Amino acid sequence: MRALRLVTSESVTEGHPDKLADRISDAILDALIAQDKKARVAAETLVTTGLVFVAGEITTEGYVDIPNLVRKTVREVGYTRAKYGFDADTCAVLTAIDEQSPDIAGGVNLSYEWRVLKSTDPLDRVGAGDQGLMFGYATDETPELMPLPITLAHRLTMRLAEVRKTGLLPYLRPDGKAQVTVVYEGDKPLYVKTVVVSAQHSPEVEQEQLREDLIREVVRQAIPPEYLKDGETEYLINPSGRFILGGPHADTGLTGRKIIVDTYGGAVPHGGGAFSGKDPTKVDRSASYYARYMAKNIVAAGLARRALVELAYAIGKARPVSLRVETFGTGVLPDEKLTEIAKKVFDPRPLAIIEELDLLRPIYTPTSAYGHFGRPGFPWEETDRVEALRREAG
Amino acid sequence: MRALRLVTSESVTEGHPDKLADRISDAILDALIAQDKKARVAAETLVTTGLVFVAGEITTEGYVDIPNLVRKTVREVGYTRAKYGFDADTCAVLTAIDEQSPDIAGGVNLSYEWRVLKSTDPLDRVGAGDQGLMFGYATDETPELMPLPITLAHRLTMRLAEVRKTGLLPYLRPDGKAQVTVVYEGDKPLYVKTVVVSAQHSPEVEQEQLREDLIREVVRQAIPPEYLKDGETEYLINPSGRFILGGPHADTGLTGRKIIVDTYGGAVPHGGGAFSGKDPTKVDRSASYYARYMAKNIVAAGLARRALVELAYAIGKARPVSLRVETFGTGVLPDEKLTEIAKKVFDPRPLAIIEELDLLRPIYTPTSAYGHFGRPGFPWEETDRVEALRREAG
Amino acid sequence: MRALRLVTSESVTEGHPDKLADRISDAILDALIAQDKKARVAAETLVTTGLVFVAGEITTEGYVDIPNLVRKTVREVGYTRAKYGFDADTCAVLTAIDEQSPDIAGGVNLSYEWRVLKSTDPLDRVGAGDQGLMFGYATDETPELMPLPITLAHRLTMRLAEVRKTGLLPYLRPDGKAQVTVVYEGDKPLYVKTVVVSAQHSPEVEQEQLREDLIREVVRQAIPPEYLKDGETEYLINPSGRFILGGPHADTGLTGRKIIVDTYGGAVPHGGGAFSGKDPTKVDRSASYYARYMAKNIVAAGLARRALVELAYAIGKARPVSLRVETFGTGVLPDEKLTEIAKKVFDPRPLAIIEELDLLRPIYTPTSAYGHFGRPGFPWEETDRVEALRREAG
Amino acid sequence: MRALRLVTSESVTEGHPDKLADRISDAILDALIAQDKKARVAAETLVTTGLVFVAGEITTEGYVDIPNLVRKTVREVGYTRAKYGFDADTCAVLTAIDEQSPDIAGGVNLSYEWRVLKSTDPLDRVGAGDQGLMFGYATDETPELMPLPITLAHRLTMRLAEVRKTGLLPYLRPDGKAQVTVVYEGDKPLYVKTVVVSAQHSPEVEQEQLREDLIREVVRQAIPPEYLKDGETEYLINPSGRFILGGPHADTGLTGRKIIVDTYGGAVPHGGGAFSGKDPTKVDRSASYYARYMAKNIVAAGLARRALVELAYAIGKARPVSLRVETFGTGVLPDEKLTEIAKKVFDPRPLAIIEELDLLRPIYTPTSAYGHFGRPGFPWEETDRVEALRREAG
Repeated sequence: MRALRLVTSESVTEGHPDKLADRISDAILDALIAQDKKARVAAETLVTTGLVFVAGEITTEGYVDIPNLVRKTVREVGYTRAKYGFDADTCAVLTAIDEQSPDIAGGVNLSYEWRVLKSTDPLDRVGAGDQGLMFGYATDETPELMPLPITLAHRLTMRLAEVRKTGLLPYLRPDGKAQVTVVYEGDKPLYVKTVVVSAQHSPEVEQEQLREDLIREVVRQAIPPEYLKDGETEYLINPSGRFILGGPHADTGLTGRKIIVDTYGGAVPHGGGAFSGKDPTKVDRSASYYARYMAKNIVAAGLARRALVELAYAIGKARPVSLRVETFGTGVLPDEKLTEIAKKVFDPRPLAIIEELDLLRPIYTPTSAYGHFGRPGFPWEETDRVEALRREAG
Repeated sequence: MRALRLVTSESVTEGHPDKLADRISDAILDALIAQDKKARVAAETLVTTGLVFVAGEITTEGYVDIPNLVRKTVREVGYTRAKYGFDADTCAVLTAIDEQSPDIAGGVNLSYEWRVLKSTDPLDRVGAGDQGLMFGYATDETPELMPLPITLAHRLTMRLAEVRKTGLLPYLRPDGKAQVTVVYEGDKPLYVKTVVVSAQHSPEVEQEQLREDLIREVVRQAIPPEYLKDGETEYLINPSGRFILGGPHADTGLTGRKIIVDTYGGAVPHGGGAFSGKDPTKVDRSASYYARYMAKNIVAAGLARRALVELAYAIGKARPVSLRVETFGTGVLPDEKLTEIAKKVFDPRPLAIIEELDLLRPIYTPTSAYGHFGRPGFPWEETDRVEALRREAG
Repeated sequence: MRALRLVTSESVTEGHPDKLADRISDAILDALIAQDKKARVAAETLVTTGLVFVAGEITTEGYVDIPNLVRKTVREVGYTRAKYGFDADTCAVLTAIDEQSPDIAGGVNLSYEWRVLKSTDPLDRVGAGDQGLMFGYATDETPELMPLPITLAHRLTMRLAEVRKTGLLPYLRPDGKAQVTVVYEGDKPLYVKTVVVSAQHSPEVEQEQLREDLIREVVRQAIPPEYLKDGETEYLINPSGRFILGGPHADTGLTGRKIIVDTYGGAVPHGGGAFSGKDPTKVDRSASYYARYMAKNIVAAGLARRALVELAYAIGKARPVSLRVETFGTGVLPDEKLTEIAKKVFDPRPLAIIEELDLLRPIYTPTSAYGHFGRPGFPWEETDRVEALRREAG
Repeated sequence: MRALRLVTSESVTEGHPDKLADRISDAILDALIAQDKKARVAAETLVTTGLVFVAGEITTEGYVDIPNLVRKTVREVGYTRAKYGFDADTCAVLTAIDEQSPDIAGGVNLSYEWRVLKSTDPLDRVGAGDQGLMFGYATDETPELMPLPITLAHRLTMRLAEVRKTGLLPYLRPDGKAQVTVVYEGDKPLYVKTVVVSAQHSPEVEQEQLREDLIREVVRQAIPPEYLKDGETEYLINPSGRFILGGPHADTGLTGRKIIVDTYGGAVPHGGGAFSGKDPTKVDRSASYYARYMAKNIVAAGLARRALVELAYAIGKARPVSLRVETFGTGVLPDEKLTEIAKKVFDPRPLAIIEELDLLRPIYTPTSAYGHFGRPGFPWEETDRVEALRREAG
């Protein structure tokens, strides 16, 4: 129980090509929802040398100027000069989007329980567009109720971005990676064994001002003091040689290729779905959000120390084929009872999720980097079902 | 031990736009490696209406005709007529690939333990190209030593492909999905609560002939009769209405958007890496394969009923930052002992992995669908270190 | 003069890939200016296997959904099934347009005579966007006041299109070409020495039924019996073997690669400008139309049998650097007097042209095939300046 | 014959996006012909912001790396920096080439006179791939036997390129235009009325140093002093305001959109065909070259002062449907006699042309700018048929 295990998780900055594609997809989604709140979006972004390629499907009654939005989006993460390896003013923007206003195409189609079963229930009205598997997780290791490794990695990359943006370390460029290996004595994290920060930078800086500055201004700020131990914690700063060129020129970036960074950083299983570029009617996003919501409410209410909520949807069906609650020996009550408690407290049907979390708003661009979970100001991070859960449990 | 839990997993056929992208990427990899086995590949495929768009990076002394290869590849999976929604003969094939002759670029750069630590060890020479987190899994629930739900799902989609290909059900078209919800009594699978198959077909056929044909020719054959139980198991065939148009026309397909389908179907955590389009020097692929190799060998050797092997790599480093073996109370020995045994039996450095499995061969197209694991004839599915493990165990 | 000359001219149908690109480009222009009358468009279309690629520059406060417009446009010229080699439903549509409101960008900046000379004349305010040389032609050999060879070619391809569209020859497909070689009495045509018609067709029909059908339903209708001479006029029908596959699949199509077909078919010099995809502020288009307008009016007023009008523009300048009129010995008056008469009757400044012909209307899609000149219902084909020219002449 | 007329012609520099597309196309053609001399090439290039798009069809089995070749080609023309808006290193290169080896597809198919007529003549064996109309021109106004205005225009843009490339005027950027209006006293050019140079430049230089530098180093070097008259010749330098922003970023460039600049600058009719990206079996190129060859030989032989040679081809036919020679009252013999003399001296069949001019060599890149005609060292500029013509004439 006191045994020692090494647990590793990682994050990338907003300037990473994969994350840049995610941000582009979600920026598109946000603009569309800003003009039309029932807009249906599946936007995929490919990012590569000299090029942004946006493809996918859109159903809306608004119009967004996509190329300008894309260039705007590329500018926000910092690719504004050619020397950085990518430049919003001079790169090509390619569009292959099937855009339909809902008069053409159709409205969202009828669920199985409406069409084959003949249900009059209005919350049954929207079925899952696709087959899906979703996992939500919460644990009291951290104040945000998140696993610590992904939390620390996210803080590292987030801070790495902010020291660049505020001008404190102006030699920094957008691309970046951070990795954290934490020592766990059973379920309790003790300290960080290894921190790795890879930061894109101008050749003006040399490795030792780079290392000292990143350790002092990024690592020690981003990682709580208790977990950093001098002489035992190993700090690796750009261990791969120098990192002058980064972003799209170096590598091809795609929407939905950072789904573990997006979620729990390898602490728990994942269902395979990607978040960005998808409107809330895609259960891949909304049901995962709802799963995080359920798990976080369950843990915050004191019914568990660790909770994993699994949702699964059959295509065309509003109601989940499976709902499960897992407490790895941490539950106040048996897991099955916790499961039924959850079934009565929560409503995992798509329309119900959308209404309960108020998902039809342009709120998704900030999720595009640094994780969808563990951050304040998101609907699925509000623990407002605590007392309902506590009363149902007793 | 007595309580009942629902476990859901799913698969897609080779005709799925995501999986089609995967197959294109791996076909490119196979073709390149056939002519040059020191070839370095990161090929990403976007698939959409009328278009295959291939981007990424390629180092070779070989030449592969990408459009001809793409069209051949689209043909194999069955998209040969416009009516199916995609057609190998008439679609556009776009290329944006940075192709490297090793004359330009360089050889792979020196690892951290070579450059910074001063290792003369040749197995230390190649470092992880990128930071990574990898999970390998095995369990004795099934003969393939894989979790049952993903196994059943894979068998469903695989066979759904084969009845189409043999002409047995000649109205079938390439796209398809299968989902399985299995009832678990704790650790033991009992029976399938729900089977869902969505199959693409010509509209000449209607759903009750479809239901009868798919239930008898796909479900009861692909799933062993013990897990099919009369009166309790529900069969859903095309619950989403009908499936006439499928593949790229309906949806955009991207490389590496089926990573859970590729692996364990949600039984265990995932590290986020995609397999297809990447040569074995990318640890995201080769180390995941190797982790599977270790776990499968450990379980097959009788040291555990279930084994999870975790590998993690720091960028530029040959040696893993974490290596862990977890048996969920199933180990013959304590997990630390099993870990030490694993470290003595296995060598998880990148060069060592490539050499131990001889991964530099054109063997990767068949991995593109129906799972990278649980299938015979792949180097990482060979349990040939069983007796070494048994000797180390005692 | 009694000596015999061979004069050849040719045309293509609306289904030719070059002409398809022209039509796509002009359709975009029409849709944009329909919404905004000062919208600035330079739209270039590339057409190839499975792909329509739209690039160029757009300046507007309107929105046009390019992919649906492209698909509708492709449907109109007849590419509706894969069998034809191109299909509106299944092809890829790519967009790489710099689209700007004048929100950034600007209205056209001030002309040279406004900025450097200080002209207060509002018709002087818009200068030529580019350096240019323009030719307009008219001749009384045909009723449309056009050179006969190009006229007969246009009539041929137009009729081939018409027998295809009405169902008279239902095996015909969109692509087609026609060539005419005429025997000349120095200057006036006697008869057609050779007619060549290449028509795309289903492989069900064969060449002697194709030959009879095309000669009787296309050639003899489109060419007046006066010019067809038994025993001397040679009919070549598909001399290249069968024409099953056509359009974008056989050949790559680009905007502005049929400029001689667009104009006079080689009777007179050309300045190099393309028409399609350009709004009327591009003098390459508007000044050429206007040149045709002047020449046609000059011939219709009886001042000449043949008239060639030369315009030349310096970049940034509203007023043409040269205006010249040529009657190849056919003028009632000396060529200089015709020139000064024209200078008094006509105003070839860009804004002046636009207002005089009312060019800011969605009138350009029908111009994309079968010639910009020689057809009724176009502003520049209106002979409403006849009486003014006649009074100036006397 | 004695009247005074203004004759205007124009040119663009190699950095003009249209001309850059031409150069890329021909660079592709040249590399292919270097590896395979029977290579069949139809390469079309689109050039725009952040993008070079190469499409078309190639039948060869040598191999050329298109992106590398494209970037080299963009570099030589001077686009090496982001501030120019376009850069060989950072732009995306897209390929949609219907590549083929002649094992698949076929060898060139049989000409009409082989397949339908039964000719054993080997020079009849290759027919025209498409219908075509070609014009060749020569006149003794200049030593090169070219019309003077386009000659001067070409010399201007060429010199504007060289003063930039060599560093003489280091503030210059690649894009540029030149126009010349020449005073003709009937047949004889007398002097240049107007020269307009529009040159792309950095904003550090302003208009009066630009004007003096271009007039002194470009205009006066490029135009012989005989045609320049101080006090009557007007020099306009960048009359359209500043020209800081240029190239592909300002305007979209396409292959074959400068065909009049390529040829005779508006002196004579044109057939509509484009040259660049096409191998010698395309009569659009080879027959135009051969027509220039014939005309130049006729003029150089003293048979005429000015000669216009028209060729026309029916699709699938080796032998021209029309051949015409016109001397505008300048012929020693009547134009007819000149025409048949031309028919016996020359052989305008495609294969004969290819052999007579030795066209199967990588010689086409230099033609991509500054005119295909009037330049030394080109096969079609060689006057080696003079004495044969003189003897046939007597």
